Amino acid sequence: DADKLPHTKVTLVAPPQVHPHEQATKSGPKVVEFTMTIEEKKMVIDDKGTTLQAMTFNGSMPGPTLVVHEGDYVQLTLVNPATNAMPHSVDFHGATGALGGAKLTNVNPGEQATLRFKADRSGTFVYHCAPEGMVPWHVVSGMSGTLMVLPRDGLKDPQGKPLHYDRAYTIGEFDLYIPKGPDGKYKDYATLAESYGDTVQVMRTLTPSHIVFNGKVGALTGANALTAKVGETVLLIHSQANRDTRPHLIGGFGDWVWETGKFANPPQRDLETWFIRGGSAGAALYTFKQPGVYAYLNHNLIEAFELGAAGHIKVEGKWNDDLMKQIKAPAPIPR
Amino acid sequence: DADKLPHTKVTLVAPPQVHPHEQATKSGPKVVEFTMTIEEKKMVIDDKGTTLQAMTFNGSMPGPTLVVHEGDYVQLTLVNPATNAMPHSVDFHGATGALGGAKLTNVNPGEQATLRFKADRSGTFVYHCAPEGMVPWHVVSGMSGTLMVLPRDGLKDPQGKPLHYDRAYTIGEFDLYIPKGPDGKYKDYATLAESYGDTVQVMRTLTPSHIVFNGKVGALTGANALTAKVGETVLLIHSQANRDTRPHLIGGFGDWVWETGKFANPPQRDLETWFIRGGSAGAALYTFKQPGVYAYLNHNLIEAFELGAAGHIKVEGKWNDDLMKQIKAPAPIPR
Amino acid sequence: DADKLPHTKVTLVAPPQVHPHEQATKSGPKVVEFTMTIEEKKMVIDDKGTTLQAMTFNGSMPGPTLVVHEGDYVQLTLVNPATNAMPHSVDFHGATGALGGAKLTNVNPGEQATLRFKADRSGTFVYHCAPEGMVPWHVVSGMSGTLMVLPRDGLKDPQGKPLHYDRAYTIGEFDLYIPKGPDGKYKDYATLAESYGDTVQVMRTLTPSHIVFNGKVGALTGANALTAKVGETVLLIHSQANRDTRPHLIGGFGDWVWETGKFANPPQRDLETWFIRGGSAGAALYTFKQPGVYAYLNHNLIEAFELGAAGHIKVEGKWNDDLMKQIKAPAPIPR
Ligand SMILES: [Cu+2]
Ligand SMILES: [Cu+2]
Ligand SMILES: [Cu+2]
Ligand SMILES: [Zn+2]
Ligand SMILES: [Zn+2]
Ligand SMILES: [Zn+2]
Ligand SMILES: [Zn+2]
Ligand SMILES: [Zn+2]
Ligand SMILES: [Zn+2]
Ligand SMILES: [Zn+2]
Ligand SMILES: [Zn+2]
Ligand SMILES: [Zn+2]
Repeated sequence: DADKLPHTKVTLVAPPQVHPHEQATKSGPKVVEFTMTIEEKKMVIDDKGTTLQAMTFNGSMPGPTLVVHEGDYVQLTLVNPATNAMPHSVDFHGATGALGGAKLTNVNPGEQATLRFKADRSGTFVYHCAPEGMVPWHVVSGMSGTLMVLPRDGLKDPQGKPLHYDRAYTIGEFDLYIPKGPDGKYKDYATLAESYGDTVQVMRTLTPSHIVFNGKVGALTGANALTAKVGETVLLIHSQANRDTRPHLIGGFGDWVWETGKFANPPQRDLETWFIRGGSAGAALYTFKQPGVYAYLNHNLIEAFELGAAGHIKVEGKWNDDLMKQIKAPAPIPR
Repeated sequence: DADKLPHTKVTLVAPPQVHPHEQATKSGPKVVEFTMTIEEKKMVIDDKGTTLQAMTFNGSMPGPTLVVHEGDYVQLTLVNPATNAMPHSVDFHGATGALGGAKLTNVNPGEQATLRFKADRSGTFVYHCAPEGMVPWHVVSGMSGTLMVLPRDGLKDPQGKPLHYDRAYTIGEFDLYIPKGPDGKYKDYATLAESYGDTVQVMRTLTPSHIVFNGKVGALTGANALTAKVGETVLLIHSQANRDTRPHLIGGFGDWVWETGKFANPPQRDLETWFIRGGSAGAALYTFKQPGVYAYLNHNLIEAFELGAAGHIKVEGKWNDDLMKQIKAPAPIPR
Repeated sequence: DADKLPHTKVTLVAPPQVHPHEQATKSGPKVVEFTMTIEEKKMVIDDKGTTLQAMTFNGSMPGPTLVVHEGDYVQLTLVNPATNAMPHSVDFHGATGALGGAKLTNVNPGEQATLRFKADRSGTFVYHCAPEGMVPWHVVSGMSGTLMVLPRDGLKDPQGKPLHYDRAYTIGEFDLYIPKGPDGKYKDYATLAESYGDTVQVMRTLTPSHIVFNGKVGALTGANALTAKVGETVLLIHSQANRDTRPHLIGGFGDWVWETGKFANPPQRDLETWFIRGGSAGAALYTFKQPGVYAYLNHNLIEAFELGAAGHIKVEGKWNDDLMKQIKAPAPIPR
């Protein structure tokens, strides 16, 4: 079947954007070809210069989001340049068999491999590195992203009515485990290998030092805030490959949410806060009705405000007093 | 639209009670007016005299539950008396825009403000303080409660059949972060400000010292147990503004549960244990069939029994041997 | 009603197997009689000889799975031999009243008791020990298992179509709290009582030392891997009596999942990772389509790989290249 289908090649884009794609499509199934190149690198993850000996797909945390339609085949070329130190692989939660592909994509530095799998189920699915004996370290060091498999006729509400988004953003949340020295300051390592032993000790405490969206505290704030306008519906894809999170839009809602991320199930409506299980990706739609700067955050507020799991969305448009009005501004208590 | 509606004024009551209200109603939309007054105070939170430098809406943890119907407007006057030290605000998860209202309700000591918003979605929603730069501290120190927005035609099961409750109770669960001194004993602070730095250090460990319902270990036990009778349906509203919890009724069930708390979604039935995401409120209905003293608790049993996240419900009525019978009482093993 | 029904006696089997039973049945309700005998024992829980002063139903962690049909009565004889040191009891989450039965099954060493209850709701339900004042310790030391109450007409999908399994396995996941000495090595205790105080201190940190399936690191690996074949549908019952978990089948899916474990609710389809709330049991069906050795694990990968929460399923059959194909094996990057 796959050998008789047309092929297409998709160029990936850096998070938090998602590569252009159709939602409902008249196209039949295709072999959709992607390539990713692993990059190990030291990254600065907070405002006080703390560094992570990181590992990435395509130079970014998260890796890029791959979008296909249900019934397509994903054909990924995974490249591990000779400038990297470690072996890598890929486990697609959207794929059937061979440990998600990991058994077939074991690439040492200087190697590449090509895997094909049928994307037979709709949803947002995590992909991550999974090299034998080193899985949690590679994942928490940054090697995860999302595969979104759209239903061929687009998204649907619980009664089967059409849903859509006008803009998509992808948020990868990363629980980091940065070791400290005897002085209480975070350790800086010269090489990736030297970070291993100390990092495993922090991991085993189950207590992250930092929890960041898209690779660093404040990654999605200031000039790098997400953007939208009143009337626009945004899709927020949220992946967490290792630890639970509870997304929330301050002053908004999840109008329609697939917290388990699987589009053949009916979504829930009107959520204040939703739940992404560690090892999954979920998806929320929201149509903005008020302008302003929103926060999109993990609603364990310590994780958000102290540890880093928060971003901003700057929304243009006209304020609606029907929805919310300041009746009396802060003023002295009448006596 | 809102400017042409009638106004009503509601008098709030202290948890765990909820102010009188209708479920299904023939009334049209109203502007429903509430007032809350912030009180900072030192509170004793356990049986060994540990104290929390607390911050409250209306003197209680949680704050009172506010009940309206879908399509009503909530009009809250938030008062911050000059006897308090800190600025405060309110973020309603049920409200659209301006960071849930927080941008419009920033009150220094000696000030008050009035906010109106349309309650356009049914469910139980958390409200909490959210002052710039101090959000997690205010929330974990006690500044949260629930807004319940009932569907105008009352609660419905998945097939659209009517559901009801005869009595409602509101439970706010609070993960507390009380610092210790070099002797291993909990610290007592003279003022709220002096507790800040040490508390933030405990918060960042993500490990609560205590987890309490309604402000203290044992708050909902003894003379202050919740009460019901065989045949009565109770609504248990459970809010957790910062951390996940897993409610459970020992010897009972969640007959119908909205764990994400949003009434336009179908509830689940027959739950043993349900899940309240940090930053949300959920709702369970149960119709008692046996008398006795039940426990209602967070089913991480360490959190419940060691840290404080448990209460009691004392139920009157007639024992049903069909449902459960002691066939043979404890007795020596036959030999 | 119960006094006029026929009785049946079921012989329990050791996890991960489940005793033979019917799914859809033409039988009417019965009194189904079971017996369990508590065994306290020291168990080796990891590969470096760490020991747990354990407490078990029937000598195993978890206890055996009990299977009945909705409307049956469960009649359990709980025996606490005089060779044990502690009092015990049983709390069935499937039972109504008397703290799940615990008030009626309080057995000192040398005693036994018989409890009957109506299994009026379908689902997988946790049962655990719950002795007054000692509940969390008994639970985390190993005293939990699953009662599965099948609908009398078998499992159903969201449209009411029949679902089935060909094989069932039961996985109990146990968060353990093993104390350490001043040398940093795990403590070995001569008796169960001597482990108590130190264990409670570890419990209160909320950080498990180990998290194991079925009593030990690697319990469900090697010769003790679960088994299946391509085309077979397996039911995976997963219980966690104290702490949340997030099951995942690497290279598979939860085809149909009741994550809250209650069969009268519609299942979700196509899950990558699902969520078992602490204090509950859930159920997933999967039909294997590829052969190979799968991992079934908690997808907090630190919990799985570092702490022990992972097992294997070895699947026989023919590889399907349509579903997944290695297009290009690992090879040097072309230059
Ligand atoms: Cu890797
Ligand atoms: Cu405040
Ligand atoms: Cu026991
Ligand atoms: Zn081809
Ligand atoms: Zn649109
Ligand atoms: Zn995975
Ligand atoms: Zn008016
Ligand atoms: Zn009633
Ligand atoms: Zn909030
Ligand atoms: Zn009989
Ligand atoms: Zn079959
Ligand atoms: Zn229980």
